[PDB]
Amino acid sequence: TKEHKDKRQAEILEAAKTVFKRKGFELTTMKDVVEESGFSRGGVYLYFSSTEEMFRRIIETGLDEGLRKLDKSAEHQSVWASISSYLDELTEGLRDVADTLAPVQFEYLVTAWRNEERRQYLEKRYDLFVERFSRLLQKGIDQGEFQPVQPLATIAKFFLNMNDGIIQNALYFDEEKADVSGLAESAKLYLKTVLQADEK
Amino acid sequence: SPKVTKEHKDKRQAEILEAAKTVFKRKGFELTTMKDVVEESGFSRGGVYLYFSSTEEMFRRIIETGLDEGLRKLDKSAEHQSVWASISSYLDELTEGLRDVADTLAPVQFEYLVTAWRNEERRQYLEKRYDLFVERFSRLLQKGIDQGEFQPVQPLATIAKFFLNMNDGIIQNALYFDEEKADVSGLAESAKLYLKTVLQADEK
Repeated sequence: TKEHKDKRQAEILEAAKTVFKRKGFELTTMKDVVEESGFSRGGVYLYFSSTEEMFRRIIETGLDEGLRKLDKSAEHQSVWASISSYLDELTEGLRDVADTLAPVQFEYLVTAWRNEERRQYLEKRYDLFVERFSRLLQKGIDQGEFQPVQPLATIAKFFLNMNDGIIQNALYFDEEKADVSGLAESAKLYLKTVLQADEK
Repeated sequence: SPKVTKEHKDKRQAEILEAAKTVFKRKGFELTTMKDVVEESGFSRGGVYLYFSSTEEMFRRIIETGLDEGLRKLDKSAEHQSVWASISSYLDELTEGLRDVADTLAPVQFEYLVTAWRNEERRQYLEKRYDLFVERFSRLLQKGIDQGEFQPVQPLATIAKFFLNMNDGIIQNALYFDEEKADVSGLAESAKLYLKTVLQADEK
């Protein structure tokens, strides 16, 4: 029964998130999560067979929710306004990134260069982002907002790189040095230029 | 010019780091030992310990020489063409140079840098190098302003940091994905677009 299932899964994954943050990805076990969740062992192993399945689930849900937020916002304002609002939100949303799973996730992704199955998983998620973000940009073209001077897939990939760089800056440096606000303004300038967006 | 023993020391240090690189590519950072590097260098143990007390110090030295050499190339290029042409040429070299990046130390180095978020001394080390890069690249951009090439609409430091991020992202793309998917060429063209716009560069 989907909504019942979705809530139990969300609960198990919140417990897992808590353990992953505290212990890291590698040292976290099924028992740790089962204890932290307050559910029975069979209630957890119903929906998940391993911590790695859980870890990937959390990554996917975060990517999906971010794209959901962009898509929905673009049902209620311009595509350009939805993308700009995402970038403006970054200074405020990244204040306590070090206490989220972001760093544990970046460490997990970095070792994919020497683990082919993991690399292929990453690439699939990469591909999905490029496709979804390209589709958002195309909506903007269809609504007459944009006349891009580069391919949509290139713009999407560049966007992912600037976005990931901004998150990384907030993680590694104090606020003034990270300059999230200035990097987001630079990203906006790039997007406005490459998309020929004329909304202001 | 101190009876030239700075040159002799630089050359010996360079040789040891070449030996180290060879070992690091094979074994990774954590599994490489001093003995490994001593053997590979063809020098004596005392001849290596003269200059380095650990593999970590060597691994850092190799990251730094790479950054110093990237900056030197940019600065020297800008002595013989416009600052804009030098930055634009760098982004072209980068595209051509990333073919066999998986066979370099880059992925090992990226891994080492990532764990700085949970190792304060390593994070401080990273921050010192970040600051040096921002300062140097800002200086290059200022030369461009001096020569009437640019009128920037954002602070030089912000432009520098954005540049570093797009640069590292291009390298990462080449490391993690096949050639067509990585799209280094398109990303470099995007970087160029951004730089031209933010610098108000009017050269082609």
